[PDB]
Amino acid sequence: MKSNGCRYGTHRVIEPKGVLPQPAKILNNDMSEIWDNEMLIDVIRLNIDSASFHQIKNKLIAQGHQDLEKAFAEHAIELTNRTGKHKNEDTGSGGMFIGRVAAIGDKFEMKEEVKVGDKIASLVSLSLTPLKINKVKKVLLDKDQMEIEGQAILFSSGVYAKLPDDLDENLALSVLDVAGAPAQVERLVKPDDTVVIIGANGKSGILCNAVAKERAGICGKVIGVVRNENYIPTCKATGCDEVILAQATDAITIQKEVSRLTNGKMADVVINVVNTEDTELPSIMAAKDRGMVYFFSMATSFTKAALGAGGIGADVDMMIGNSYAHHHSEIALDLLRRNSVLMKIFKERYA
Amino acid sequence: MKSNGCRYGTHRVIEPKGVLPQPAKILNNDMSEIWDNEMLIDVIRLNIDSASFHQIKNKLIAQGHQDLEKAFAEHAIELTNRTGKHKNEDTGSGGMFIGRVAAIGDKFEMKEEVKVGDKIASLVSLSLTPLKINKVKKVLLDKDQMEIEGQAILFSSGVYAKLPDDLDENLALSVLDVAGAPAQVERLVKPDDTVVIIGANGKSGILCNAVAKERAGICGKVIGVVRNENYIPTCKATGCDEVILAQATDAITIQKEVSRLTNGKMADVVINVVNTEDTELPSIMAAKDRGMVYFFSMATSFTKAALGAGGIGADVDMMIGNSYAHHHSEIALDLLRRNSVLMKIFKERYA
Ligand SMILES: NC(=O)c1ccc[n+]([C@@H]2O[C@H](COP(=O)([O-])OP(=O)(O)OC[C@H]3O[C@@H](n4cnc5c(N)ncnc54)[C@H](OP(=O)(O)O)[C@@H]3O)[C@@H](O)[C@H]2O)c1
Ligand SMILES: NC(=O)c1ccc[n+]([C@@H]2O[C@H](COP(=O)([O-])OP(=O)(O)OC[C@H]3O[C@@H](n4cnc5c(N)ncnc54)[C@H](OP(=O)(O)O)[C@@H]3O)[C@@H](O)[C@H]2O)c1
Repeated sequence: MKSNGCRYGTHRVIEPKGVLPQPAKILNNDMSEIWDNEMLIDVIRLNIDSASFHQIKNKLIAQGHQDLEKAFAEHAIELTNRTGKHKNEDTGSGGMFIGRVAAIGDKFEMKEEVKVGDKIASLVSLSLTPLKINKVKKVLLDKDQMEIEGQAILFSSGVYAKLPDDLDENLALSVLDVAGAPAQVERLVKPDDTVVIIGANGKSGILCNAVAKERAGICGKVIGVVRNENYIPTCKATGCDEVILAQATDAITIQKEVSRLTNGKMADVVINVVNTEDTELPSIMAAKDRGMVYFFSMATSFTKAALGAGGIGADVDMMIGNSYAHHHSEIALDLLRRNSVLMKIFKERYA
Repeated sequence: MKSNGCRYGTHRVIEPKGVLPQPAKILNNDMSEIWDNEMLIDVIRLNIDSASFHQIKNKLIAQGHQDLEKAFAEHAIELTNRTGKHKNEDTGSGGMFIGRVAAIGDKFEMKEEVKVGDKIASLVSLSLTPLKINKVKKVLLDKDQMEIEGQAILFSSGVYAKLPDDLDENLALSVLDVAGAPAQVERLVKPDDTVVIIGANGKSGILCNAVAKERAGICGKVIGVVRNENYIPTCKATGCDEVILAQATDAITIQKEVSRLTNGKMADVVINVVNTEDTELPSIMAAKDRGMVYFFSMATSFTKAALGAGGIGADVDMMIGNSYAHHHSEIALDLLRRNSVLMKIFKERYA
């Protein structure tokens, strides 16, 4: 065991020098001796990024490979052994792994309590994960996955979730996928708040509906916004008191309907969890003066939010929805355990 | 004086229907009768967006116009008379105007107290401003301006600043450009906070240095970050207690230097005011646990911040720097009046 290791992982950066593992081109994936603050994993499955996976598979077909499953297998071994990680050299994507804990450093910053043998999922990108592929058992082209045998490093700054046996299935990775959303909502929503959730039928949306209603309480008002009227029962069943029918890009409609349902006082907290562009200005206009607008979605444009609010003189706070929060996986899993309505919907939708 | 007018200005939207003035293609620029909540301006100068201005001038030179000032003038009049506003039809950029107040609706939501005849600048984009150009006196090709005779509408939701009588105007207009930054810093920085300002020598940086230090107080710590060693005296003279020499993209150096200067405690508030990309992760890594990272610059990428913080498990708050805040023009101008050092530095650089 080697001592004084960087939680950000610079001790495993080979090329170039003085950059973090993610921007690094070549990482040190030598799993024979670990650092004091690292944690080693016996990798079971690689969930590759769907655009990265699709991109590599096509490039192998354009070079005239016949056996795509082996060619992808061939591509993975060469990529990881040369660069130390499965960072797509063209798109710069990656993914996550599922494995079992293999060794734990003495000075490892423990987040979720795990021991050797625990089955954990990774919530950080493969583009920063030291990875060594010893064998490729299967290459599922339709599942963007690889059944392998290898090992990976989690730095002390890394993020992982302990996968439960009592919760079965891939219920958890669909939850870990959006676990940062409900954890953040419970920090934002006060008792008696009026909450507007735009994209209230989505994966993270319905989790936000439930947590928002729990926090705002009996005298709070949770208002969903959805594009399609077939979604109204689900929004109300997952916590919305009222539901608006509008395109998330329809700023004027959403404003008048929120104003009507709140007698012109508007929302204290607006949660945006749609996957569409040009919904920044509608989200801003649903909020009251000095209200909170929380952007969770990757379709959010920084510039449209920052300048949009200026043009209409909207003094509201606009926060970038962090993908991580302390205990966000435990909290999101707890939410499904406490909320039977959500649990069923998740098992039906993302089993 | 027509009644029941929308503060967002939808009552002047001709094409298409049910969109805000900004995305609208054609606005109603009929200045013969105003609405009850609007304010009419006799425009003196049009400061067009420099990318929009440059693009139009080039488009006119590639179409083979000889008299460029005369060609630009006709392009402005035709665009405004056809569409009602000076929104660039290709890039979608506008700008700002300077004028004197001509008429004030009785139901106009007055922010800064102004009367008829007061010389005001507008802080909302020309891309949403109903504008009618009756004459183009001058077309300053090197200064991105047009000395015109026309009129513009300000909606109740618009933002404007009264040009001060006690001050200059080359100076005052330069401050409104960044007035949202010092106003926001005053809300974020608590007494005894450690404040890190990335881009500490810039226009907004020096305003942020001063506001951070007065708010953080004698037992607070204000740390500037600059690439160039010639900037340390200005950074320290405008409020920084310490200055780090590093590239804003150098996460590891900035992290080690903030840690060294704070005995591993890091910053309570990180203010990012560089207009360089790939500074999200350095800003995040300078913050302490649960600290605040405020992104003011338009070079900020939403996804790089949102995913960047996740990969290193940084549970920090990331705020989108709103371009507007209540009384932000008065607050930034007051800052220059109390601080002679800022005033002197501003007069030299921006006049
Ligand atoms: N950093 C993180 O933690 C993280 C992780 C994953 C995803 N995200 C981002 O956060 C968002 C949450 O996505 P998700 O996982 O909840 O997937 P999702 O279920 O697809 O969420 C999006 C929902 O919004 C609705 N919607 C989309 N466009 C709309 C529009 N124009 N008008 C009205 N409704 C609209 C969709 O319903 P209909 O299309 O049926 O109307 C959809 O159900 C994603 O956009 C993603 O970019 C963030
Ligand atoms: N109303 C609006 O349009 C609006 C509203 C909100 C925010 N903003 C944005 O706020 C941002 C702040 O810019 P500003 O005009 O206030 O300041 P600025 O005058 O553009 O200065 C930026 C400063 O950052 C310094 N810096 C230090 N290290 C750097 C590095 N590695 N890369 C780049 N710069 C570095 C620069 O010094 P060097 O000379 O060494 O580079 C420069 O002094 C702008 O992006 C602006 O677009 C605009």
